[PDB]
Amino acid sequence: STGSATTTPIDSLDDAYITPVQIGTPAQTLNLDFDTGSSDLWVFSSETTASEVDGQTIYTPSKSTTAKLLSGATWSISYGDGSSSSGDVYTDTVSVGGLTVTGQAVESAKKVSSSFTEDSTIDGLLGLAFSTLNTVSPTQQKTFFDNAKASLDSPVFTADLGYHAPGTYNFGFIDTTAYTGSITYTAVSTKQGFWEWTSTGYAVGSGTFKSTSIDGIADTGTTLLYLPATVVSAYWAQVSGAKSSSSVGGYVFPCSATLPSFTFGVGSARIVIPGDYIDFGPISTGSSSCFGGIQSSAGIGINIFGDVALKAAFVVFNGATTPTLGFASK
Ligand SMILES: OCc1cnc(N2CCOCC2)s1
Ligand code: NA
Repeated sequence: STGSATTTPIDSLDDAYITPVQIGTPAQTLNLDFDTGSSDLWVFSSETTASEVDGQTIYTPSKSTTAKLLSGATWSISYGDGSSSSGDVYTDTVSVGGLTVTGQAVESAKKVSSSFTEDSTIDGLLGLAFSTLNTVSPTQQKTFFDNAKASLDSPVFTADLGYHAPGTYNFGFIDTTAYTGSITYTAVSTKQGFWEWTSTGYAVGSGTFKSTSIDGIADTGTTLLYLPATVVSAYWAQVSGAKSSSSVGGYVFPCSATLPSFTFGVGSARIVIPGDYIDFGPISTGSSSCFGGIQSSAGIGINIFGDVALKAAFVVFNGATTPTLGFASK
């Protein structure tokens, strides 16, 4: 089997991407944030505290002929941005872009934090990190990918995120028309449950490439690129007037600037992030200070190759017995 689904930016900044997902019978279509940095499939639901729902589409298990309560199971998750959600669990049929899984754990939110309520465009998350991170208790559950894997033509999924444009998530096959050149594969550590890999270095603009190992995670659920403070300082020093702002909470730059590109290494290959991709626009409406898309990881404990980096590439998440990541230009 295979599936293929279009993923669409939620706003003009590419703050996140939503992908329609069919849940239940008859289908209930919810727009979920596919997150390679977490391992829970959770949704706004008929159980979510009513004052915490503001425009989201909800899953109603009582209207699905295939829903079953997963009796006694609960879940509770906290993300790197301080957001959280929790609830109970149903099993149901879940379809992504034609690929169907029966018996998928669908985590129904009873509570969500303010950042979820305030984002009317995201109806929940679909986690694509390793199932060791799944929060369901007392019986940990599998991700959609882990449940689909044995049925897939090839045990892979690919992320092809757009810059200010739709892109694609594919399951079970690698679309050789979707990238240029060849795919460079690199080793993955699953020790922390993430798609954790080591970049071979970086360059700023037209500058020399610096060979240095940078261990980080491929995380479709994080907007920005978070790297060590040394690397980030070296980038923003090439932008006149850029500075780290403790009042704003990261690097800002004059909106009049033209940003340099940023290159990261994948083995002997190079992925170039255009300067445009690193513009996250005014800090507040009408401001002439703009927010940078490359920020320090120093106050996180891990480097994160979020959407800023991933959308410059065609990315293969290879879930074979020995997992690997692949990157190609596009
Ligand atoms: O505001 C505290 C700062 C820390 N690092 C800064 N930058 C300035 C621009 O060139 C790179 C480094 S400003
Ligand atoms: Na922000």
